Amino acid sequence: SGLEDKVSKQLESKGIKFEYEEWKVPYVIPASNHTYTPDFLLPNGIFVETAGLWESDDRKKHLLIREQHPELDIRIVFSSSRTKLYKGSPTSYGEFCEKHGIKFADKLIPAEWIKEPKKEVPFDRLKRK
Amino acid sequence: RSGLEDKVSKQLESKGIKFEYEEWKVPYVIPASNHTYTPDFLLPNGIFVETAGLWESDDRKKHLLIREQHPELDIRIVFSSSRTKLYKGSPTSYGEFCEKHGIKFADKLIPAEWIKEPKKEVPFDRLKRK
DNA sequence: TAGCAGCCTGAGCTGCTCAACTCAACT
DNA sequence: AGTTGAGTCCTTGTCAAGGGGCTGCTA
Ligand SMILES: [Ca+2]
Ligand SMILES: [Ca+2]
Ligand SMILES: [Ca+2]
Ligand SMILES: [Ca+2]
Repeated sequence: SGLEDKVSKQLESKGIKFEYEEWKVPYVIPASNHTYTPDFLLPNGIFVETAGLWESDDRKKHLLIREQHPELDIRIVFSSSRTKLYKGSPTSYGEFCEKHGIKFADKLIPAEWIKEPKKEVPFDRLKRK
Repeated sequence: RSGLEDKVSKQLESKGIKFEYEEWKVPYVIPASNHTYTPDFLLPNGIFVETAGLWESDDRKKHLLIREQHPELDIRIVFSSSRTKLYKGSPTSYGEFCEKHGIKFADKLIPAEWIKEPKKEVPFDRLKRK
């Protein structure tokens, strides 16, 4: 890479023996707080996230939120649950969801969903606006 | 406002149902995690040199965390251009940031004084090879 | 084998300015 | 004020694919 090519040459220009990318330095990123805003709250108590591109971070999000707010029912309406997780993955968003317990549907919110009976939502645990 | 969002909004109202759109936020934590950083160069002085072109938010935090977590390590930056601003129309240059934080830096080339400096013990004890 | 971490300034043009961008929230 | 979070499938080839692309742990 540009500077890497140049500074390597600039050092050898002075006879000095450098070490290039040999040693790795480990370190921690401390825990942090974040907030997720699901797209839709039906009067059923059902949260609906509309998702087009659905990447690694986002998956973890839904997984963390689920561990962290076991009472919340958050379900995904995919643009296309056929999409693959990443370049030539065998796995579809679909495959991933079912394997993880995530209720999902495609392009539209199904009737059964809306037709479901009311559940208490803990606004206690959430933040408005 | 966005493709499916436009569509599923209309699809609900098509049925009379009153939905709530983006009103409630759900807080959550990301737990601590382990990572590793590989500085570009280790001089025989014991000086670590990172060559940096574009140097963004994450990277700054990296260098700041590593410094908190490995007080013995001397890691300094040779910028492609320390004139670069942190982000769209920031008043701050990578340079400004470095000095305000204690980060020793230079531009395009490793200065002589740097290499000319005397030897320091490096704790390879705390590091990982390869 | 899968899955994800950890990397990475040159064009291109007005010595700066662009690789997306736009509101919200945090500090 | 200044910095960072959080959120955003619709365009380019045979539905599908698909984001930059490579190397290289870690289970
Ligand atoms: Ca959203
Ligand atoms: Ca969404
Ligand atoms: Ca490097
Ligand atoms: Ca570098």
